[PDB]
Amino acid sequence: RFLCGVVEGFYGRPWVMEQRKELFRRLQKWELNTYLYAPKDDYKHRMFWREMYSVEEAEQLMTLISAAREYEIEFIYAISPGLDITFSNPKEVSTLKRKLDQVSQFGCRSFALLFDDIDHNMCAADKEVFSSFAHAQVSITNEIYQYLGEPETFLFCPTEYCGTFCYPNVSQSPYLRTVGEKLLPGIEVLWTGPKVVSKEIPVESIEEVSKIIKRAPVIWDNIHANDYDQKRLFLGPYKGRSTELIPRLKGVLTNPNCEFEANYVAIHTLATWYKSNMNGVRDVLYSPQMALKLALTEWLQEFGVPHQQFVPGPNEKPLYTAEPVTLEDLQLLADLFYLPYEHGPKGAQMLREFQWLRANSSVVKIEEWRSRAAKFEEMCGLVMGMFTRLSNCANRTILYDMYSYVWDIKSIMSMVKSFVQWLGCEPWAFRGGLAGEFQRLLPIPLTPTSKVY
Amino acid sequence: RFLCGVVEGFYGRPWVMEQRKELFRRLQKWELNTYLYAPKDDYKHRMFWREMYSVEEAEQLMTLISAAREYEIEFIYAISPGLDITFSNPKEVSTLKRKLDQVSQFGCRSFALLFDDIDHNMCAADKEVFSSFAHAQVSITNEIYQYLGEPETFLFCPTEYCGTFCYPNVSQSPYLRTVGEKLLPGIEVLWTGPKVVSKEIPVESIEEVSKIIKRAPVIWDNIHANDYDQKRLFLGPYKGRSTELIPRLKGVLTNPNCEFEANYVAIHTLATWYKSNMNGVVLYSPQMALKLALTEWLQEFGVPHQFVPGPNEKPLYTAEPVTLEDLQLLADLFYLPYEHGPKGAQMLREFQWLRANSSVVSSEKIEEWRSRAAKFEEMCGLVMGMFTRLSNCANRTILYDMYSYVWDIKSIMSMVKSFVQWLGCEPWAFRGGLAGEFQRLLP
Repeated sequence: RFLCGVVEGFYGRPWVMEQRKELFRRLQKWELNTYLYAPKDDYKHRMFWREMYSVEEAEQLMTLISAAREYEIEFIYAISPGLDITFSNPKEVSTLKRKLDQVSQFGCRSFALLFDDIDHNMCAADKEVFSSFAHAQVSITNEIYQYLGEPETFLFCPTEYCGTFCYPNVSQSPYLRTVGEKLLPGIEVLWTGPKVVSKEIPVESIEEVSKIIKRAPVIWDNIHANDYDQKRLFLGPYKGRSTELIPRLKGVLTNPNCEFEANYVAIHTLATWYKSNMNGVRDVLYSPQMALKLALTEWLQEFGVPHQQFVPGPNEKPLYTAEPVTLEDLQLLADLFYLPYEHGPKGAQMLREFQWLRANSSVVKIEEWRSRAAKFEEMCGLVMGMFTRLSNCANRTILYDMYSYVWDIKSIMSMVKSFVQWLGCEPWAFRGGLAGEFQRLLPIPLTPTSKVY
Repeated sequence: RFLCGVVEGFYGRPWVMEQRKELFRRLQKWELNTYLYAPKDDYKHRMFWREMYSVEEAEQLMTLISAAREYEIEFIYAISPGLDITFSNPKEVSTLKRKLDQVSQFGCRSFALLFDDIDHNMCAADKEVFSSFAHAQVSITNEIYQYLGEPETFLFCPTEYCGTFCYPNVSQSPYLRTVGEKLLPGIEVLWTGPKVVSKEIPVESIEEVSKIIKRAPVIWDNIHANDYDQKRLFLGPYKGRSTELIPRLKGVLTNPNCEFEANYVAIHTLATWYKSNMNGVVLYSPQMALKLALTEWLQEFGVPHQFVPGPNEKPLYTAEPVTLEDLQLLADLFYLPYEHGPKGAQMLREFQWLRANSSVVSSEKIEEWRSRAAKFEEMCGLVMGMFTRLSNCANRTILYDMYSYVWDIKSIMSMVKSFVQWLGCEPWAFRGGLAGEFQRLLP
């Protein structure tokens, strides 16, 4: 019994019910089995966890829970009360019981309590009743678990949910010590690896945490999360997680990009990873690179399907619209918007060539630069081309989710191509807005120009 | 007969029908009068300008146009055939006609042909039949104007639609020459100012362009457009156009932020500015306009679209609601294309006179820093407060439109405070991703 699927766990605009239903169809299609409801800014999940669902809301939520059952996806309802629950006070404990009970009555059999991204410091009243913050959480968590009839699936997300968040370290943490000791064994605990966005999740590090928490965790994976940087998007493949974790884990629920349709590779390649060693115990079963090609290939079919005879002569202007998206276009796009700690090859290459051309620009040995520049201008040409043919695609829902990303990168690669062309011879200037002005002081018939568009 | 309202002419996710209908409500409330439908990436407005609306599509357009009549908004339908049209071919010219006909059958009196953001180079067969790009645009704009029986309102957007785009100069341009000449006089012309995004539109520039087009232009104003920078939003006020423009102009159609709910101030202050001097041949103040607009907007925050703690117990996270100081700071952080708001620049200026003077913590010029610093750590806490209060607001529709901008600025000020707290003692290294890494290597 391995929970593998998607947690809608992120900050910002939640996915709508139509998307969540489509999400279940995709998980089924790819042999995943689990959905964790936890949109940080779906107001009744956290901010207003207390408030019960309206009549309209309840219909929508029942239908969804129903849709989950229909597609064989475990539906896990989470609630996030740590911002302002008074744990000691039993009327609050009663509200939590009421909220969850309404949902169970919507058909939900699986639940979670999430205590991530909250202050550690308690209120007077709670300290008089609880030794530690961890004590309080484990108290209601166990109370709720028991009150809901000890369900096959109940999840707990610690406030110390990655390596860096443990004081003073993972293995000697008072918080986790208490959770591992006091939290009923039937409950599962979520973990996001060594950091919030773990590059790698080494088996050594799961071994460690499993000991302090006295059970195998469910990964809450933020490899493909993009809520924390307006400019970023992650289309690279699942990576940095050995198939040798599978037997040493209870599950992996990925918390992907906000833009629903950008998560084809993200969920696809997680399914490939899971399925590659589904029944392992304890020869390379999982290749990120292969899994990526495998998913981009599948994804590509979606671009020619809608939302969800005039040829011009040899002397007439050709259809802008003619050429459709290619695998090569998506292979490039994915390399440009790859993973949080790594660009795809085609993307790194470009940066490495530009870095070089900019260094050796002085030369004005010179048939090298003319030649390298050329090859770079050509690459820049494929980015624009890629943007151009995406812009034309029939699946306008996919385009709309990605538009602002691809517009950005094509527009920047354009200024860069300009800048190389000029080495061999508007508000693109306040760029980044104020956020960027602050950020740049922290430590780390002529063809036109100032064509903004 | 002054066209003032809004054009949906930006790149990316078009607005949906519900939002368009609510726009007409707001335009009518604020006594503006026009809507120009020109979403760059609505497939059938441009990329696929030749394709007829489906039946489902048509009913939605009919219902929308009807909604405009009922809110007393003039609905202008634009189409954009620049990228692929063989202007010389009359099968092509027919295709355009059959398509503008379908739209008039939905109840549309008013039209536009847009030739913005295309390459100024015609195909072989087109170059035989026309002498210059302008001639060809004008020929079909003229033929279409007429066919439709000289609609009261019919617009033309020139390829050369701002100062800087005109080869070689505004007043000396062969393209504008042909336009002001051969384009029939009933047809109105769109113009964005000196630049694409224009910081100012001087009278002299309008008088100048007026002369070469031989008519008073309609401004397509891109002041609050935000489709050209992922991280930018413009909540600042209409500015850099004098009330003295108005009688020199047939209209102003603002083309505002992609995010629908962010365009409250951007449209409301335009409204104020038109009211200021509806007829004529000082009166309009940016800052006062903004305050009226922000003070109206805040009402929308508290309305959609319990338990009380003992002082022993944990206070409601949700209690304090969004204030007009919050919106005032927010707008200053996300002001205008060429200028940050007062409270925005203040915070930047301080952080730059906190970084320079930082090795002064390594006795009269220490008491300065440590104070100026904590007066800035506090100003940072004003940003992170406005976020948490916004993120608690009842109107989630507005929150979601703003969310990621708001999350960004608070994230950065959180880190910039961390820095100031440290200069006085995880993924942020690939900040901005690849595009980011390239932007840092440019000048």
